[PDB]
Amino acid sequence: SNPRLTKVLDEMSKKPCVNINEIRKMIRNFQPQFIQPRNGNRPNAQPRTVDSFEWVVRIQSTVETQLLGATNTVPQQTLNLDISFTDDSTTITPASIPGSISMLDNSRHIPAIQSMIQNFKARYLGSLQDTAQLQSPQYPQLLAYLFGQLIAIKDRLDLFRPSNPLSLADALFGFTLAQNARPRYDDHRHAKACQGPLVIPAATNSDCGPCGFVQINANQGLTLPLGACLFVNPETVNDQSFQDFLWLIFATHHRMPNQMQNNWPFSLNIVSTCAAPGRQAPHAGELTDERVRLALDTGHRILLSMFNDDEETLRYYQRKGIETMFRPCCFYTEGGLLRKATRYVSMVPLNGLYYYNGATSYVVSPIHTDAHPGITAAIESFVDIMVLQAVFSFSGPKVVAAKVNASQIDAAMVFGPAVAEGDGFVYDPLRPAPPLSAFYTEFIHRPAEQRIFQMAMSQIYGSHAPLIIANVINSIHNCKTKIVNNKLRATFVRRPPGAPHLKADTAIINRFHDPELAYALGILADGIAPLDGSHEYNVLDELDYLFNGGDIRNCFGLNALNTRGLGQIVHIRPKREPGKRPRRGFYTTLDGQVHPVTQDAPLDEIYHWRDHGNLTRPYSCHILDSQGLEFADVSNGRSRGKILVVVNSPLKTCAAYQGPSFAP
Amino acid sequence: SNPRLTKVLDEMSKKPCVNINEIRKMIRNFQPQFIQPRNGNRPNAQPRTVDSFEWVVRIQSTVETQLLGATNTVPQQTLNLDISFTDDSTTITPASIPGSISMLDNSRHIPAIQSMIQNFKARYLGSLQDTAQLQSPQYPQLLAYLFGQLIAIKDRLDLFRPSNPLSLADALFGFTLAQNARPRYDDHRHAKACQGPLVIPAATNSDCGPCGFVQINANQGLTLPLGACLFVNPETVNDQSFQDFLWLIFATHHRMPNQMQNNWPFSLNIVSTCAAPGRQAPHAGELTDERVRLALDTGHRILLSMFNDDEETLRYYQRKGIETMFRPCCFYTEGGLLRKATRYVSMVPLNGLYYYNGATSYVVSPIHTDAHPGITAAIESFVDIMVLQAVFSFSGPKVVAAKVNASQIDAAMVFGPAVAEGDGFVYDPLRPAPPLSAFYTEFIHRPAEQRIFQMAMSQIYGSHAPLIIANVINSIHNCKTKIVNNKLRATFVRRPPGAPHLKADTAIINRFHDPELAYALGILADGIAPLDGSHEYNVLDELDYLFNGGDIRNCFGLNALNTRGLGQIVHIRPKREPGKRPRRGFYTTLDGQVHPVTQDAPLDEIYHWRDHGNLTRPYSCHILDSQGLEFADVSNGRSRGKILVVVNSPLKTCAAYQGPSFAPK
Amino acid sequence: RGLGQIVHIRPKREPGKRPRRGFYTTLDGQVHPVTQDAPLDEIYHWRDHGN
Repeated sequence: SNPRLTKVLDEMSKKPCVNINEIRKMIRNFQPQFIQPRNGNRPNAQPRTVDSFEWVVRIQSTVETQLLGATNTVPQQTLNLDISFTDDSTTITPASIPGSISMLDNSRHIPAIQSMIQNFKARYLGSLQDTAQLQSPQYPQLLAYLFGQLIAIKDRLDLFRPSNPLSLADALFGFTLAQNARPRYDDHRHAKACQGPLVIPAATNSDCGPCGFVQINANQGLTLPLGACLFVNPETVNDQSFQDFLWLIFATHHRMPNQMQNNWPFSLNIVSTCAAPGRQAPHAGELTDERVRLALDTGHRILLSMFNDDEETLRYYQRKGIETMFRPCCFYTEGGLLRKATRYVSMVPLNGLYYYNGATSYVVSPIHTDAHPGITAAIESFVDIMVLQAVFSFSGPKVVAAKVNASQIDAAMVFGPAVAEGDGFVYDPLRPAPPLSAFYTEFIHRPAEQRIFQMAMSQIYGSHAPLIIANVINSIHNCKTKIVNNKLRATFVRRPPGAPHLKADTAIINRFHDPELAYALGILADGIAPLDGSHEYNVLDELDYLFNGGDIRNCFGLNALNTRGLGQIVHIRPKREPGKRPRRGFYTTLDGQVHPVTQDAPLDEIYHWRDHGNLTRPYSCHILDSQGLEFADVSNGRSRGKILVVVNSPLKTCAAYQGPSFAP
Repeated sequence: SNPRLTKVLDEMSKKPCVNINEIRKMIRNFQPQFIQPRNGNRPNAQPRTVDSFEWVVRIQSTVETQLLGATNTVPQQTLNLDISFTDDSTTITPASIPGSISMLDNSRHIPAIQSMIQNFKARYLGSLQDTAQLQSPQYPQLLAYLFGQLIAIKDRLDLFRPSNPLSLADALFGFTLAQNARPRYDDHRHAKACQGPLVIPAATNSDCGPCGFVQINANQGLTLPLGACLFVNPETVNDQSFQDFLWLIFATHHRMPNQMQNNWPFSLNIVSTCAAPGRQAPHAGELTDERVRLALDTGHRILLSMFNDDEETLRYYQRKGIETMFRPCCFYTEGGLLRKATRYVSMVPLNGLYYYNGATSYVVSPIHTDAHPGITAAIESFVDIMVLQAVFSFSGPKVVAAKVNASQIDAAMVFGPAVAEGDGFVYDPLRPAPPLSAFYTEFIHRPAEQRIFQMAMSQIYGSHAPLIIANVINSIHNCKTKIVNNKLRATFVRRPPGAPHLKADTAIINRFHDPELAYALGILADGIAPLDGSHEYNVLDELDYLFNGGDIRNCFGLNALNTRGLGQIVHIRPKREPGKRPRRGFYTTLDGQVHPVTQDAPLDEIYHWRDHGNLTRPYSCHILDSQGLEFADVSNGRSRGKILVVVNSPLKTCAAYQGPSFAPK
Repeated sequence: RGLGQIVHIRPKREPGKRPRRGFYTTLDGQVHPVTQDAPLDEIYHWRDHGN
């Protein structure tokens, strides 16, 4: 029955959204150019240890406009797309909704191991089907997350050359570290890595490395352990690469903080027909780069085999393991609201039965072979948040304010027609800041946003979308972040103490980054026009639409002339239309400051705003409402000019501007 | 087939009653102007411990009448409301009726709990996958009641600022106490609170603050304990404020009377997936004001999540809990009993399965942060007691009198006009007094004082009406309070156990406080008409309306001149029947005497009633019967003038004089 | 003399389109607004010369 939603769904159906594969393909070979700290500049020589948690790899992107039929030269602006580079956070949470985490079927694994046991004349108890079903289900999720974390550590330590590196393994096993010193790759305030050299478990009778080992003997009882069992052919257990991979995972799991080493035990047990090779813990430098590369390759082979040869869920989990190191930064004052609310992945302890006799599918382009896995992982997350922003900002800007007299009056007290009546919330500042979860949970579950978010995600991903939708719904439904009134200043990574209060104390909780990036990527874009090419503005009507609550970002003429004209091109005067009592026209800004307009004056003397060229804050919600105003031009018919805009971003993809929208 | 009933229903439809949000909006945010003991004056400095159970914040409000034609000016009266603010009382009873208490639905606590118990649970107890055995009763009531009691403690300490203060936590726990001495607060004759310093329970293996703890891990076992289980993520259990909130709730639960403590055990116990954080047992000065406030906030969030995010019943139980220590104080010498029979909330021992992960909602102004919640709870109660008053009085005063050698079979004698046949009972005095539940129940079941109650409460509260209604009815059914021959003297909290005696040995059992407040607040009011503006009065007819079974309060034409010179205005003569027979006339007062009138004489020495000003007892039944009177006038005019009454009260609500009523036009 | 407890001012009770708030402008420029029901004595509070 809703017309607007039907129109949007029809348009989305007619113009399909860009498949994820293009976005993956267009980043596999991207060479970063800037590794400066977010705030300052790179010092002469790199430090010896990753300490300043402010570094960022900057994907520069430039936009400059021109006023056709004029001699004005607007300075070029800069779409600063920042990727956090040294900062640790957690993306694991044991809390799932029904579709959040699935159970990979053990259809092709049980028969093979059954036949193996029968062939080697091992006396087992009970048909393996029911014992598999009840004793040990099949959740290999964890072992991919650790792999992603390892790749992320490698990438981080690679980009930031710490002036005398050792190796992937020498900075990971903590050789020559004081009992209180932190690992080289992660040494700064509020890190998330256990400190000191990691300690190998004691050498027991039978060991295939850092995990237990059980061999199957002809005419001999066989009993499985309690964790996960990975049957392998004897040709592999004696391989160097396999054991090196196993050791690397073990090391990565004993470095994550102490308290998650007792909730997600890294339990595994290799089973085969060899003689227990025993653990051979590498001690001195003996894991050269080529050996580590082989280890990673064999490891990915085993992982892909465990996932029923899916390579899509595996890629998703491997990525979700990486954001723990690489995150996409915000581009607004009150940021860290969307990313902080969509990061968690529901998980279950690792257990079940596996079988690997030989690889079957040859993944051409795995994650770990990309030019820089961190960037590739971060960009996919950026896409997720972009779509989420698109769905959220479907019916307004969703403001939240801190008015002291909050109880005395209800909502819609201050926000005029601009903020859709129903999306403005307030809270008195006497109490602590509310929980963002409260607002977002109510936002997501409305039918209008649900029925569109589902379609968008399905178009982007496909058969594998439902996992992502369920997981994001869970995460947003489970977030502890508060809407703190402070500001971020957009020149840091973590909120600095003593920062000033927000603008008008009104946080806006849709924005995460400019929609021009979404347009370029070819993904769903919110109701903002794409500043792409030639435009034909008309300052009068354009300006009039602004004072009805519209976003200034949709007004090209004003932004172009913000300080080069508009003091000699347009005037503002009260409306004298009827014969009734004359009234002083007034307009209300965001903070409820009713502004009167008595004597007609040049526009620049009535309203002001900073000139960011043509990249202004999209949803700034400048003018809530205005009544009784007229706009007359005082230039001899040169207020309807044309402008040109060029956006040569380096992350443009095939579907340049073919993505859907709301206001084409 | 009841003209009065249909007329009143139509009227109430015409002018809807003000829903409670206006009352909350008005009262939420004013501080009391002055707090003093009910009888006397406050001392120079407050003592160490609240020990006199009379301190009461009061709310002045006056009436001034003004008119020309009288001899001298009329002195003003002081209609002030009081709040008990110190004395304790029980409010929790085990009885029940259909709607008295309801069980919430665990339709959004079972999915998550099952999905979190299926995975992290040793793979040798079998797969559960049934989602049908997790069906324990959901009764998360008592938690809110304890929360309310805690808020009440905080407020009572704040209002009556004692000389040497202590941290709310320190006062509540009471580390530096004596062997069996009372807590720093609530130390007086009527105080009922477990004395002595509070004792932390034990040093067991699995501790998580005051309550039990069970974990679900592979190398463990799982067995849900019997009480309530609050399944939370490992993130919050290791938090700080949450632990403090648990300690606070436990602390307030062990100060209830020992017997009531045994009845309703504190059976909460938490289950999670991480190592048990040992009990902290704060002492000396660990908890402080801001930390306590943070704990309160998180506790409120927890409780809201437990209530299926209802927040209207949550506020109800929280109010009812805070009502054990604040409550309106009656205003009539009768003894202030109408409240005592409406104060009970049914309850059952807490139980169920609860999961808590986030917020799911944000309430702009919860009760616990509104500048002295005690006052707002007390007034939220008063705004219901007044409605009950209005409904009972819908028929008549409903007196109960005492006569010697009354028939111990039936106690229903007709008293005359102004008292309908149903009401107006009688009882022998020398035997124990009646139970006062043998009248109210009979009152609120008739289909005239029922539908009115239904619609009025519906308009006041809306959807969450039934619960209140049902509950109050239950309170009436089992109330042990009894009628007594004594007075409150208007400067007491409880009857002084001496020998106060009734003026007429009778008791009017349907008046609690002056209806003027009811009119001002916009709630329903009956009978008595409002007095705020100019009025046309006809003594020659108003007085006639009086002697045929009225009450003076409606007759504001008389009180103005009661002793300002009504004497030489009107005469009463027996009767001037020009025919059958010249008989003489008489009137009967509330007592038995029937002193008669024979000749013309000034009115001032035939009735001669006490003059309060323009605020007389509304249901006093000054005259019951009178036959054969004329009320001649003795001055041309001078009995058809005007009068102006101004009443200004600080609690004027938003819609003050736009509420329903059915007082004579 | 007591106009306070005689009349209240409230923003508006429009039963339909939108609950917006109201304000008044004095001879100076300031446009201080009114949001809730409140006594008149503290919203305007003009100097009293008599009649």
